[PDB]
Amino acid sequence: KHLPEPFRIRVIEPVKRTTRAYREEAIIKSGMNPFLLDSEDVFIDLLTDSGTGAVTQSMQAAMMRGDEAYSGSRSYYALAESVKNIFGYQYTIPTHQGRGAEQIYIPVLIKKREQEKGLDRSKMVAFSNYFFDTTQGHSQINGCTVRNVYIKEAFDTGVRYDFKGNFDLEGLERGIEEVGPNNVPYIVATITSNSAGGQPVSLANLKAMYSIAKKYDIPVVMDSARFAENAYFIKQREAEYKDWTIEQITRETYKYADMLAMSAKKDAMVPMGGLLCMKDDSFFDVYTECRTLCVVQEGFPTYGGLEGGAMERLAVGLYDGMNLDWLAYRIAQVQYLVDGLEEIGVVCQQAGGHAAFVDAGKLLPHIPADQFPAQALACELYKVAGIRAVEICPAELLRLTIPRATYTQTHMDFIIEAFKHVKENAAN
Amino acid sequence: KHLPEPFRIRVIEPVKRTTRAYREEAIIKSGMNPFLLDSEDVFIDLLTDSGTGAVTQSMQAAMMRGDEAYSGSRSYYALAESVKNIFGYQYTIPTHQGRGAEQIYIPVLIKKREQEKGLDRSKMVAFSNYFFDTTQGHSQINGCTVRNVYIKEAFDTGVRYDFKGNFDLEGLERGIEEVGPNNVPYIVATITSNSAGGQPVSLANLKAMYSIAKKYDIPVVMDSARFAENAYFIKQREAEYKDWTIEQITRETYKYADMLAMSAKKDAMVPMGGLLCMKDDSFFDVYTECRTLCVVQEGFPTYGGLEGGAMERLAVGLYDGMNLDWLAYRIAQVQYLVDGLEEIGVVCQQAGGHAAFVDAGKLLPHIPADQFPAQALACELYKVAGIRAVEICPAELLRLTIPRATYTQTHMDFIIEAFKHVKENAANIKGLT
Amino acid sequence: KHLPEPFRIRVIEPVKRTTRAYREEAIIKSGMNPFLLDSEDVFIDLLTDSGTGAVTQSMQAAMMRGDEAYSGSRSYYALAESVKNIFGYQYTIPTHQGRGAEQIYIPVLIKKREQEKGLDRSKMVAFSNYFFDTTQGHSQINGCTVRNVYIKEAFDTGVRYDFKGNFDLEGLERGIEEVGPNNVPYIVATITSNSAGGQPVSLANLKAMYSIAKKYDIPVVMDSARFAENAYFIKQREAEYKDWTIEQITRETYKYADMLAMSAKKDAMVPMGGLLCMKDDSFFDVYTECRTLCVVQEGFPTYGGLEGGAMERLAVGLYDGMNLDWLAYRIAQVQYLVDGLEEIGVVCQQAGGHAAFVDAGKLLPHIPADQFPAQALACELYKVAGIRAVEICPAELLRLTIPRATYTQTHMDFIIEAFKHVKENAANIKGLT
Amino acid sequence: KHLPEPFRIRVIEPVKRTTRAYREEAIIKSGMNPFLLDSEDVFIDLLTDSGTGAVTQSMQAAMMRGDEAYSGSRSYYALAESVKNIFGYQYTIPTHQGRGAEQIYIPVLIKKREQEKGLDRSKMVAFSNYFFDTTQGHSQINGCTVRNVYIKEAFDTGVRYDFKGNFDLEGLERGIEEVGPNNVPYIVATITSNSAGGQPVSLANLKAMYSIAKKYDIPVVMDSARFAENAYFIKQREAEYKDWTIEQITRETYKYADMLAMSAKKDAMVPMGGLLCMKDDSFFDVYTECRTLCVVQEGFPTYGGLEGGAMERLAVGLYDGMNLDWLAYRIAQVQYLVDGLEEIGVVCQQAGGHAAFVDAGKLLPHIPADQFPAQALACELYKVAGIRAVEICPAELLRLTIPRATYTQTHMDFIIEAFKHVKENAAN
Repeated sequence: KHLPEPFRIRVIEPVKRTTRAYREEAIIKSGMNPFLLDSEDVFIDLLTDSGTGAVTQSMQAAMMRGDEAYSGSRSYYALAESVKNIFGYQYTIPTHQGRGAEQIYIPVLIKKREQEKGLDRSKMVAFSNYFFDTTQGHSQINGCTVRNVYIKEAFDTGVRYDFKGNFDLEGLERGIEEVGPNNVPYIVATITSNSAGGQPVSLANLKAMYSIAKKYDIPVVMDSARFAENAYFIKQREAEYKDWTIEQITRETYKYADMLAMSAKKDAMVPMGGLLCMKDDSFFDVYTECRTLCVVQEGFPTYGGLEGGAMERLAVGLYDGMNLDWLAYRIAQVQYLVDGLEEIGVVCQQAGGHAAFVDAGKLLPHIPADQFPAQALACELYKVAGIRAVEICPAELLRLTIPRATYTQTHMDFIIEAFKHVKENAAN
Repeated sequence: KHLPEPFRIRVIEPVKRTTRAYREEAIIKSGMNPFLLDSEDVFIDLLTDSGTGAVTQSMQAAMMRGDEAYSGSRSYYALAESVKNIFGYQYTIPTHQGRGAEQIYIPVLIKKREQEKGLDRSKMVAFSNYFFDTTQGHSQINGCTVRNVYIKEAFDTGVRYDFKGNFDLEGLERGIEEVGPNNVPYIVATITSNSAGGQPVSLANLKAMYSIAKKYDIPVVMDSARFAENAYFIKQREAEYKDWTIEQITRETYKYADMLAMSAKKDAMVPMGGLLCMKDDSFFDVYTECRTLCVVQEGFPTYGGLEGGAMERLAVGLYDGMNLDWLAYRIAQVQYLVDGLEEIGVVCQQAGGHAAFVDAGKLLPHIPADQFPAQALACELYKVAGIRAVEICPAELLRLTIPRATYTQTHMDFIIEAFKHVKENAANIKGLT
Repeated sequence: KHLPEPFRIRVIEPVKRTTRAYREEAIIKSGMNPFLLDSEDVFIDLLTDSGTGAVTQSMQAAMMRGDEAYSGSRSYYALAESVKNIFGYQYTIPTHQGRGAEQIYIPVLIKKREQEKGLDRSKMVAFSNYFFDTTQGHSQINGCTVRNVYIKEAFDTGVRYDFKGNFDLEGLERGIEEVGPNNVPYIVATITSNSAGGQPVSLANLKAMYSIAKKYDIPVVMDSARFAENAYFIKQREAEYKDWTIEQITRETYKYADMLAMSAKKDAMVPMGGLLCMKDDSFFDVYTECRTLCVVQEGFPTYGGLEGGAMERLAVGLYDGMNLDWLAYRIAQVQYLVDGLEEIGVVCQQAGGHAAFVDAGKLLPHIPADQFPAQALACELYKVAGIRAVEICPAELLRLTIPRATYTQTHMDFIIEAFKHVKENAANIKGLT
Repeated sequence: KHLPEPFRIRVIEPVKRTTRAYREEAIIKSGMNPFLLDSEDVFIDLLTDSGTGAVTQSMQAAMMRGDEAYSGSRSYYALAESVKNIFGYQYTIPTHQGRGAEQIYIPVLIKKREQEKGLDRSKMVAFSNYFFDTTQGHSQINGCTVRNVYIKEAFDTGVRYDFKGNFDLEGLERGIEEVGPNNVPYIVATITSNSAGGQPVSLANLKAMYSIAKKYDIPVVMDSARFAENAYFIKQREAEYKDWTIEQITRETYKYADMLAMSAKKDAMVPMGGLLCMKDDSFFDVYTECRTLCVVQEGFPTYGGLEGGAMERLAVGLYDGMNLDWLAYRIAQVQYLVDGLEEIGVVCQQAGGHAAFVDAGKLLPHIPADQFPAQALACELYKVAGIRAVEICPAELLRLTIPRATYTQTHMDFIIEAFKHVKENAAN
């Protein structure tokens, strides 16, 4: 059951269709890699949910009230105030997006422990329930090795579990020790756990993760692109919070980190925006230090690469993103897609918040090892219906990512029928 | 089969849900007349497709570039130019909406036949394939009787037919002769035919109509609210035009009127806007005359009650409304609604462009006819799913009118499921007195 | 002294320049009537402050959140609520603009006194401190004579006076008695007094007027286009109110009418919008009656010809229009214009809220009166600087009406410099016949 | 003479005023540094013209037509096409702003010459007519020393000259040699020369600069924040181009660089945006390489940190920014401010494109050496009128920077009267 949209549609961007002849030539042209296809050659564009979604009327309003002031803008304060009421975090630095909160927090947090505890850079390891590609990429650019301490269940697309994104507690505790605490610059808590497919992390797990971090005085950065979807799964699956509001769960949730880095272009539903925030005074020093570096990289920490409107809009998106009907609707669409695909013998991970991971390796096991299974299917899937999706042994899963409030159930049915044509011609 | 939207969604307005308890109070409080329910209390609002539907990004962008000049705005010129390229019509008066062009043309065209052909005001009768409520209303306010000359097939929710909107040609020809051609102030060609349930009028019919009117020198006005939908139907059903484009079909169509009066709030997709345009120099007089009256009623005829951005927006709206993928999708969503309802045994009219019309008389057969049954169905549909629909003897059909690019196949299902529950319960359903 | 704008500028519309040669052709081609010049050909457009002026960011943002529901929109409710908090008025009908509330209230209030007090339609006369063109026009279309009861000072561009807008109180009292109180359908309290050049009407005057009307049970309608400007003048000039806020002055003011009809296109700063509101339950009847007529003329009385975003926008417009820094700046820019012109020897009326009125009769003294001299001045001002101004015997004053937050002290200077060149050349200036 | 605005005003952001009492407490609070004052405490905000200006109706329209597509957006192409027609440059990479085109071009250009010609990083020097603070800052972060080869006239606020931003040709030629060509990773041509006050660079100078760069095969990056104002001065002051249109002059101008880096938040009048573009195939390799690094830092090179709308808007701002009446108006306002200030004995640099540099050192020569002359005056200037301006021996000039189409002549007169009060109480 696809829930009815708890909204009226208001502004649409028209899309043209393409001949089968035409997409063949597009797919060679951007040579066997959907990633480099032209937007206009794509009907249903599932490359990513990042910044590709609808906004609300209020968000659109918000864009028209920007204070474009270089230092100390009222729009900066409007944004910082949303962060205060939602996460209860006293310190806000806007950034243009995630890719860029990371470029700041990471060198600061390494320098910090370096000064205060003799972190040895050649020996430093950071931890996460699972590092996102950018978070990882940037950790390594700063010379920091990373380890994922996820739970045995997480990538096993064959079995179901309520919070597959959780931290392996034994593993994190032992990692920290084998490495030494002085050389762990930070732990990142990814909610939802993006890389296992948007698999959520429960409150009980976050609390216990934070007890360990506390015991060794390791900063905890909450990677919050999909903070709202995570809350919804907690409301839906964790017995103790069944009656909590999403806001209430967010506030409890964020007690178990020291700071947050967020690409706003996901759950907070903005075409553009990011946040790097600190909870309290204990981190004022880090906040000061991240301000300096934000200057160099984004621009003055009162806009941090955002125009006025963007800050006004984000200040509103953080609310609209947490709407209960909204989440229930968004999450069920994904769930409906996945259900739809399981029902025709296309094996998928457990449905997460924002995307449907098809185990491409299983759909075409005759298409061999080192011939990139998903890529091949993704190419075919584009060839048949004008559907763009990408994939980037753990698991090679093709990744149907759903922009928020963008496509309808008819589109979901459309992805389904296409897959049925692919599967039913997969002997190639 | 519901076609997939040919559009990414871009802006959404959130809607909150209500509880049966609350809706029981709302409908009492808004005296058993869905019409007077508040927006907030309504989940799916099927009251009207007038001004209730999505705009495209280009339209929204157009609202940002209005020339607010009080006389001779470029935006007015932008609007006039679309009318020329689309309908081939030389003369243009923006008005705030349909209700408002009608207020102008009606008195002017009655005055004209008074002076020119000696019209008897107290004998006068205007003709149409079927007059819309506001067109009737206004015709009547200026003292003019109205007569609908539809074909027997039109309101018959039993048989199907390619163009139920057509003018009953003999009937029109006869009425004109029976009444006196001098006392016929005008003919209104309503396209699509609203009241029949959005049924099309074919080109061939419009040619034959126009000929009758030319034979008597009767101005013909094209009521143009749903011109795009009509063209689409002409292209789907009229053999002669299968390979034409919606634009070319629209150009060809307007050869068979003398002027157009348009609620731009329907097919042109705008929250506000209307038009009053004349075709060529033969009607320069009426145009001048209509300008004078517009000043009085709407404002200087170079904005006619519209802000700059609205003229800009309509200038774009006229184009996007004609999009082939767009119309095919729109018309198809409505068809899907009708098919879903017929399939659960709810007898509808033949699916038109914009709305499913439900024979409330049939779904609820024991409800005495004089206890307005469609009203009762309406109230019931609200109590059950928070869907607003309204009815206002050819019939009393409850009218499910779909706003454009607003609701999804999921909402359609919802509306169907609700009717399935309403049908399952007809025996406890409440007449209304 | 021109105060500095209390605002950063945010969006600009570029304007191209023209050459004397080109303007010589434009004004011929648009038959020596600046009125019919195209927007594009005009550098400074001083035709009207109606709908031609800047909006604030909040207003523009408001346009993005319209509830396009056809009945009971939240935006309608947002609008009604501002009217309650601002004017203290319980009943609200959006209309597309002033022209459009007038069309409603006039017939309703004539019908009322016909039935209730036995009004003679062919004897009836409406009164005002001074009736605006469209108010006159409409009053007259429904068969009602109009009489202006201004004080001798009003049009006298010689002496100054704090409130030239005032009702000639004896005159009103007498006219009512002279005509029969039964045949007085209504009194219109126009604030500020447009035709006098935007001159204020004081609270004390409005109290004394309202008393006369209460003595005869005559509905009083507040013509409210420039209510904000009036309040500002009351605060600057009326001793009693120096320490009041514009809002409190507005609340106090509206105690002395029964209903308001407003072109929101002026002080409320919106490109489009109007209002028709009644004060309390004593006028519930008229309100109901006005609703019915609005359906017919503007549309269902819950949008009354306005899109959702317009209701949202006006809901905000009413507030921002009352800003103290805003008004002081606005009123001061006009004053600066007047002072610049008097200083180069161009005799103006006393500076009102929105416009400088230039005594074209005096600047050009040998131009025979019957060769419309203000027109000729207008045409001349266009030939010389590409400034559009218009005139439409108490006078023939050319009317330089300044759109809000649109032009700068630099444009004011420009307008002055042009008049300095026009005065320098009066002997070769062309009468017009 | 202040030219009349060649525009009607359309949307205004209201501003409140403040008591003298109140600004005293604001100025201590953000302790003796206007830079950190709250936007709402500022009436006339001249901290910078960067992203603080009006937009046109068409730009605002443009924001409503974004294609928010992650890869290959039609808005990306719309933007790249403006760059093509205006500068004639085949390669476009959007970036969120200037600060960030620099973070890319610089390491790429150093690596390039390092591979191809044995640049020695410990010996590398880059050149410019004058390096902007960010361009410099980022050159140094990558270990690159910088030298300015400006002409003797440039900072001498006492004398006037038609193109004070020009490259010292002898100096650049000799620098290159003393350093060795293999260790000059790039030359940056700043138009206008921001740091000498917006002093323009003539076409003849750019042509001859480029002949030298050619002779030694050194990449030339045109730092183009104020490309349009520069064109206008060329049209106004260089005999040979009196009759050229601004577009025509821009096209000629850009023949004398290999690539461009631009903060769009200045002449192109966008609240947000940047460009890193390459002229032709000879630089395709650099373009490819800058794409990669843009991924890491801004996001995919098809948006590069910009939302759809931003790209649409920039694609339009690059035109609207070059409008002839617009420039003549903007430049004369500055000129009018400056004139106004010279006329009351406040000594200023020659008026540039975008800002008025007051020689603070001269206005208060009793306020000593190491007590930051401008800071002190800027504090006072804020204390008196609610005017924010900042200053960051060469020259210590307080820097009144005018946002585009934001303030009116009455505001200019207002800055003037304030300065008259400051000057006339400067014995403190």
